[PDB]
Amino acid sequence: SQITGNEIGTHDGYDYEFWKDEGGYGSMTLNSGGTFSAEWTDVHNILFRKGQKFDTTQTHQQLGNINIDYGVNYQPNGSSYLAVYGWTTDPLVEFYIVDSWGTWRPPGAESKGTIHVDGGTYEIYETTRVQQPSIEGTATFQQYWSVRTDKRTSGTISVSEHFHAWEAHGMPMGNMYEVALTVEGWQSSGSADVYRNNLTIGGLEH
Repeated sequence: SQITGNEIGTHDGYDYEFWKDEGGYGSMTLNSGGTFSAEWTDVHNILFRKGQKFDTTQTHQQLGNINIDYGVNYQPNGSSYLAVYGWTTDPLVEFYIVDSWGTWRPPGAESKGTIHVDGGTYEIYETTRVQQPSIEGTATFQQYWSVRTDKRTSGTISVSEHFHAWEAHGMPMGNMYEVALTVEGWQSSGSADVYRNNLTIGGLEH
């Protein structure tokens, strides 16, 4: 139990964040590179993540091919997501590429289509967030989703391929603000040991 309250910073080359709203408790331990362990108990909403933040001057095409090689001993007890999460600006977009989840597969919307990638099948969704918190304050923005049809807890997530498919399905993306492997908990308890999380751009460390 190293971090037990809202905190944002950098650790061993990765931008990390612990975030929760009121209720229950959570613990995050930062390990080498993109790795970390997380534990949560009776929370309303909690997010643990490690990844990379950007200056917001480049589209994902300008950055290059973004990949995350990961592995998580994922043990949620209730609702939870294992996903690559992040944001773009201009337009402001919050996004999730979900590989596993707890008791509920997100996001409750009508699928806009599929994406075959990294040996799996993902369904694409888009939802609107009205006057909700964001990296730019209270705002109304779109939330994009790629959600695997079956659960997976290791492998490579070809992030750029999801981004290209969202744009091809008419869901535009702004300049990149953040991309990070994330474990989210909702009205639940759980544990997740992210023992591998290697984020590369064009094959190189950011």
